[PDB]
Order: sequence, then structure tokens, then C-alpha cells
Amino acid sequence: PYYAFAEPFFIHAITHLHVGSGSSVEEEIDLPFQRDELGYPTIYASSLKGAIKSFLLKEFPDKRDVIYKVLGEDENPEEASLGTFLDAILFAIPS
RNA sequence: AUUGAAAGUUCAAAGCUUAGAUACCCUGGAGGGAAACCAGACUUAACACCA
Repeated sequence: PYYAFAEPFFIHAITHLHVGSGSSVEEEIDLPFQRDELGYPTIYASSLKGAIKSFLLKEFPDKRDVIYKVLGEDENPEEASLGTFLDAILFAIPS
């Protein structure tokens, strides 16, 4: 029980997604999608956390303190955040 | 021909112990796969006349 809760989830792209890795030199796709250490599309947990946290701080203005906890205080860190995202593995892609 | 002569600050000793470069952070915002372009040009040859 190192982790209080563990919540796996699937991320279903409703519309098309663009999560960028910035411009590279070994790509011809100037705004590429975030790749993997194998070449598969990925969503870095920094991108997951940033999007979910920012979104959460707007849907739940009442529970702002609970989120500046587990996700992070976001202004002067002063403490590690209790939550943890894992880089989103590509499960299945429409081909 | 000197209150002189003679006498090794010598010996033993670990800068050791405890200690996470950790914490906060969306590769994002802006950007019209457009611009130009005739589905068009032309009858010929043989021929009985003419010659």
C-alpha cells in the first residue's frame, strides 16, 4: 500500500488529438506528435497532468485546495504533490 | 680560556558519522492547402464535272 489509490484509465480521443513534441531535426512533420522510446504515439504524463490539473482547477473551484494537494500547489511548490500520472501508452490506434 | 658540557616535543590517534538534486511546470499560443489554368482545334480524301 505505497499508493493510497491506483486508478488506471483509458483515454479515448473524441476528436483528433495533437500533443506535440516540438520541432525536431530527424522529422519531416514540423509539428509532430509525442513519440515513445519505441516510436509509438505517447502522451507524456507532464502533458496529461498539465491538461487535467488546469481543467480540474476550473470545473471544481470549490475543491481548489484538494487539487493544490494531490496535483500540486502550482505557485510556490513548498511540498511534493501526492498524485502521480504515468505516461499514456498507446493501447489501440485506428488504422 | 664563556653560570659551561650533555638532551630529537618524541610518542598513540581514519575529518569520521547522519543526509534522495528533491519540489512546482500541458511544447503552447497565432497561422484559410491555397493561387493561376477555355474540354478545346481542325475537316480531309476519293469522285463523276470542272479540267
